[PDB]
Amino acid sequence: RADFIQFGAMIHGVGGTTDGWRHPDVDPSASTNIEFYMKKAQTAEKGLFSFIFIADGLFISEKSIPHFLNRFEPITILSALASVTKNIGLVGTFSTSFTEPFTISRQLMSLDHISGGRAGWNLVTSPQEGAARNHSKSNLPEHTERYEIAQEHLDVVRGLWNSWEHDAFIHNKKTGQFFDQAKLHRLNHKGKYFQVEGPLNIGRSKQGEPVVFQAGSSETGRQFAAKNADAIFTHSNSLEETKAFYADVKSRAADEGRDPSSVRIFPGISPIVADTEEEAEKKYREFAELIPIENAVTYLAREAKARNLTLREVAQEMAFPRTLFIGTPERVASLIETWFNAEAADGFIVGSDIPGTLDAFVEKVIPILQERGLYRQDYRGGTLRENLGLGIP
Amino acid sequence: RADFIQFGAMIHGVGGTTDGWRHPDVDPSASTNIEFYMKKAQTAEKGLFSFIFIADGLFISEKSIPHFLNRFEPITILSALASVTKNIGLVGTFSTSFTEPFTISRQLMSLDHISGGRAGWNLVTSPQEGAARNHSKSNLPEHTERYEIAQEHLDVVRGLWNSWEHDAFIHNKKTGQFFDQAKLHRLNHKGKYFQVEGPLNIGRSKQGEPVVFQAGSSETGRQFAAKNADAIFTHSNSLEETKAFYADVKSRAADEGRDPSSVRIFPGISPIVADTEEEAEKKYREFAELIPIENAVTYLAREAKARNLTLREVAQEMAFPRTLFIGTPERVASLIETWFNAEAADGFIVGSDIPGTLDAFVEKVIPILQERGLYRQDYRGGTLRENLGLGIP
Ligand SMILES: Cc1cc2nc3c(=O)[nH]c(=O)nc-3n(C[C@H](O)[C@H](O)[C@H](O)COP(=O)(O)O)c2cc1C
Ligand SMILES: Cc1cc2nc3c(=O)[nH]c(=O)nc-3n(C[C@H](O)[C@H](O)[C@H](O)COP(=O)(O)O)c2cc1C
Ligand SMILES: OC[C@H]1O[C@H](O)[C@H](O)[C@@H](O)[C@@H]1O
Ligand SMILES: OC[C@H]1O[C@H](O)[C@H](O)[C@@H](O)[C@@H]1O
Repeated sequence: RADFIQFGAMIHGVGGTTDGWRHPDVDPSASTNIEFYMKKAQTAEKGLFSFIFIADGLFISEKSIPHFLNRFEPITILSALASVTKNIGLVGTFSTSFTEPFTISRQLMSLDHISGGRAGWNLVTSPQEGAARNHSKSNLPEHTERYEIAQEHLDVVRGLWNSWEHDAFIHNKKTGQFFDQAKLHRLNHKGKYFQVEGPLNIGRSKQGEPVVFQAGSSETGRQFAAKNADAIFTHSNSLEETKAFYADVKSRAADEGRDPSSVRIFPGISPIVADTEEEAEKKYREFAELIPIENAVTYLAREAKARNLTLREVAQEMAFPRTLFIGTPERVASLIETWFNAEAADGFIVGSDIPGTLDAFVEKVIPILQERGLYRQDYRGGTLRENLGLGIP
Repeated sequence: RADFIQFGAMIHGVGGTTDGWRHPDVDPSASTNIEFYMKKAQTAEKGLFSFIFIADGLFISEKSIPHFLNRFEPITILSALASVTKNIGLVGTFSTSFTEPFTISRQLMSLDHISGGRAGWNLVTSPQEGAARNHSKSNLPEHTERYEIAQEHLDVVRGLWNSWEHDAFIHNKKTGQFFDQAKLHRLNHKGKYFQVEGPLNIGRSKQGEPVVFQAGSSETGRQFAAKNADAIFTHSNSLEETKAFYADVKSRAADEGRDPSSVRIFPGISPIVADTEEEAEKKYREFAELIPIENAVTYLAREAKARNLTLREVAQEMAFPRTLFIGTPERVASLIETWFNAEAADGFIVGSDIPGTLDAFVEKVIPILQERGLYRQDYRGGTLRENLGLGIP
């Protein structure tokens, strides 16, 4: 593989699970704790991760997971992290369903300027029906319309980001000419979902414009991403389903005129790395055991895994399934390597809900990849595009 | 006066003027320059300013002032500054006319958590008619409706901020009870302008909720501010008009049940402080002279000031009127003191467009006020409410 592998670090505060917070190692306030977020981001930056990633949602109930009940908004925390990090990209989830594209176009570009070219947007059409009810609507649009809207939203957002050319801001104190009037472009969009005259009140960043990520996994979703995205997040249920998605998407991107190396595909994994197989397994177990089994049985009570498993352990493994990427550094490194060479992945988003994981990944797994020529020895540069391998538009 | 005087620092990048950027001392890129913003904020924090202030607008044309053409968005830059500052409040201008209150309620509270209780919102109904056309509307609502909407917006925003009680987040790892279900309040707003079910997905901050500022100067505006605001910005055309406004507003606040010391009134000044009267005056002049007089005459060509002024100097003084707060430290200190004792001001927002001003104010003027018992010797605490003198709701 000509290219290197890449990593992004998802920072999800107190984690993606109903009871993982109960572990002794976990700060149950992590989700609103600036320190937690800073240390993580600096660890990822130490491991030369290309970006940190913040996921997001806009609706809760009292049965939502603890993280979702009380956490940072994405652009605030990324902007804060911007000032205490040097090269790592800053990618954040924003819905096309609720915000005005001007508002968002601005906040992302502003981030991009603050950070000297490290912004990314995880564009998300947004699934929670109750979200509508937090934003003065009755209901979400139906799924297909959702993606129609997103196309228009993005197109406006990208239009605005091109309000100014890279060299518009001339700043001639002698002539009193601040900017070149020819290099300023009014969008004048009057579309179906949005009307936006422009121009945007901030110009081009050291990487041009932020990088687009996209999560979408449906037929519609893959097409959209294949068409519009610089990078795609996907799941990692298995090597083969992930090889499939990769194939399909890189194909559809060719069908849209695009060079497929221009689209980077990033499945999400949460490695549990330890010095021995039995330590890693301990850790898995401490966490899997945190759920009250009473809960766990029920959600089970709506595969063949008679592997000497008791009902309890099967109820537990449902609550908190075990990653393939468990165990020794070389095992984890090796899977990661195999997935890459198989063309299931161009890189991975690393979750690190369990305490120590992110730190252990960076410390033990990265050096191996570096040492086998699979991962760089230092940051390519200071923008998210340089580091990702993408060209400035 | 029982209370001390207070200051906020407006940071306006390359300034509020058409040609001030042309001065040799001015970085014409200041408006998108994170370094500029950081140094300013740290200077203000060194002078124990209660807050920094970022103004904002959402519409431009090619005849807009250079700052407005290309600058940071407010919540991004405040969030960035949050991580490099320790006690100074972080106040930002946000319109009620375009954003959804959930979006904003979140971003402000998130800021509040990041900063450990230093957020403020300058609530602004927003005047630029073309702004509507950047946010998929034909036109602004008429002025009165504008303030009806703002009342609902704010009320929702404050409702959401009360989604959780200060002690809701119990975090009992032993009992598996993350939060107290009784302490979680669904807003369920179905108003005229907005419908918002809630609850907000982030809870109470170390100062409860952010502080409300408000600029409004009309009959409607004063009433609104008097009713809703923790602090009010106003102009400083003259001592007497500012005494009037102060009077009127503190009065109307009594008419709304409120203790008027609970409302803090902050006129905006841009002092030009120097070691001698003639140096300060030089500086004024270098800047006033930057405008091409050709421009300057015209805007004149639609007072009695035969003060040996040539037409040129009158055209110039229109372009860039001279502050009362020009000259020596003790003069500036003394005016500031007189305005305070006259009850025109409880504090001031300090603009510092001219290079050195903010630095000179902090260095030369503050010590005098400190030394005459008018200004504290250190920060009262770490929240914007402590420092302002306000109680947590
Ligand atoms: C790494 C990764 C991150 C995701 N982050 C979010 C998120 O932040 N917010 C959200 O609403 N959905 C998120 N999703 C879920 C997607 O919305 C989902 O996988 C899928 O694409 C559903 O959309 P579709 O029906 O259009 O394809 C994420 C998915 C992946 C795999
Ligand atoms: C210190 C100060 C800051 C202001 N900042 C803004 C601003 O950031 N954005 C804006 O649109 N108007 C701003 N204004 C202008 C107000 O909108 C204006 O003074 C006035 O209240 C007009 O509103 P009204 O007709 O409702 O009273 C500011 C005013 C003052 C005095
Ligand atoms: O809040 C709900 C959402 O937010 C999270 O951040 C998740 O990653 C996403 O899959 C979920 O839909
Ligand atoms: O952008 C236009 C607006 O933005 C500025 O930040 C100003 O303070 C405000 O008075 C003006 O209305």
